[PDB]
Amino acid sequence: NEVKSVQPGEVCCWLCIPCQPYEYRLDEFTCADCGLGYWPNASLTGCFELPQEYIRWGDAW
Amino acid sequence: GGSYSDVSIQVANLLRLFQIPQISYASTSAKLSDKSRYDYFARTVPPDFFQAKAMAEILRFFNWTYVSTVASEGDYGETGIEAFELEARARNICVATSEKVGRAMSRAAFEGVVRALLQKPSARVAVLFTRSEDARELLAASQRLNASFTWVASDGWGALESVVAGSEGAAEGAITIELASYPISDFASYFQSLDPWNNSRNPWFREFWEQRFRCSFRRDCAAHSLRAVPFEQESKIMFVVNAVYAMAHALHNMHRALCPNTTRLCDAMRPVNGRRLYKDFVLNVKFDAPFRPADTHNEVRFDRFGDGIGRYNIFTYLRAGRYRYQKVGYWAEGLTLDTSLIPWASPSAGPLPASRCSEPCLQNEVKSVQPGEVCCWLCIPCQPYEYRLDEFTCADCGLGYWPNASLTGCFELPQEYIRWGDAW
Ligand SMILES: *[C@@H]1O[C@H](CO)[C@@H](O)[C@H](O)[C@H]1NC(C)=O
Ligand SMILES: N[C@@H](CCC(=O)O)C(=O)O
Repeated sequence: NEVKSVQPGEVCCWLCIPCQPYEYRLDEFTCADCGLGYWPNASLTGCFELPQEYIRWGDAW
Repeated sequence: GGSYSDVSIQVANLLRLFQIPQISYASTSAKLSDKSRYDYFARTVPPDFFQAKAMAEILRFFNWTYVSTVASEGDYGETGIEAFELEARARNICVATSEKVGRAMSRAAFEGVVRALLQKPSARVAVLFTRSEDARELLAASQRLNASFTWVASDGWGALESVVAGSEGAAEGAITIELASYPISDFASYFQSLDPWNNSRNPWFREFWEQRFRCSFRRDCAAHSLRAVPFEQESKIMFVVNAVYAMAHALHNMHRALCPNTTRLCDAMRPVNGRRLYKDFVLNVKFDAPFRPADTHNEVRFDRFGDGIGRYNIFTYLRAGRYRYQKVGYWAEGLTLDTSLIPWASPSAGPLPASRCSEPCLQNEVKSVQPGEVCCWLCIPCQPYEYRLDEFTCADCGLGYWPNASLTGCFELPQEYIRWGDAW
């Protein structure tokens, strides 16, 4: 879930930066956000549509 | 003898076996100062230990902290670049890339060296510590590929017109270093009177005449003369004369010590020994430098390592529409230079050329460097409720507090209530 931002002057060394919960990691160095109503896949490379929620009969309310 | 440091070192290794003294006039490598190995060598020029200081201080003056270096393979270039890298670290200057030039390099190799410099576009300043031919070829390669750098060169480039012939566009604006010297006036009238018909003792003069005036003795060579064309004296004429006079004075003092009653050679001096002349007489000479201008006080002498004194002049290359070299300052235990003479350093020309790894951080951001990185950094923004305490610290403003516009202080938030005028 983290992305790499390389420090200039040292290829080996890098900075790990965590991504927001709703963003997904498209490439090694950057992560993009899924669209509204979509949530990042467990791979953090895609988007799975969010289920539509409503009140149900079996709820305690 | 000895103009290139490599030649001087190779010759010195052989001469120490037979105890023959040697005085150089243009070799400035630092390796020759080790008297455990070269125990019969002296020179009238300073070592390259001070040229690195002068170059590094020139870079510091202009705030150029990311730089690339190019060196020539051999003793001179390698030792000079090592000294410069040591001196540069001391001043928080970092080297983006390092290149080397071999003894046999083709044009494609020079173009590859030029392309390798362009990989790091942040470092726009190239530091050359190289021989003259390598500098000429590198300038030609840069002209071919339409590349632009700011050159800082050592005395190998010096102030030769041959290096920048036909590559004026690429060489414009460069800064070079030369040994401090003056021109002697008898040599000008001596040289300008020479012609191949009377200067028969020099076997190499006719070839030079043909190359210079573009003629062939086999005829049309007698129309030309060296007086009609202008004469530009080379920089290190003074040092050759000084070396010859130093050797003459050493022999004169030795003769005065060993043959007191005669002016002709005596039997004691017949093989002129050789360990004695260097250990006693060569290193103890002191006299007025000949043919010097009357105001000056230059003297000829050697220190414990048989070296000279370190003073340098600094030049820039500019366009007047002819091109010319212009002196802008000097270095003798400290840099002095006039920025009015440099064109790109003048006001109304524009911003100064820049060479740095990282642009400064913003007002609200903080620098983050891996431990021990003095040149490069990363900007990390502070939290909205935190104020920049110093470079690497974002300090929490406090509860009920907001950071100041300066982001270096805190002010209390106004309270809220249900005012008499609300819709509620
Ligand atoms: C170099 O930077 C220092 C500090 O900002 C500044 O005082 C000086 O004027 C600068 N020199 C040049 C020539 O840019
Ligand atoms: N000092 C240079 C020689 C350059 C010159 O001849 O002026 C060297 O050690 O190679």
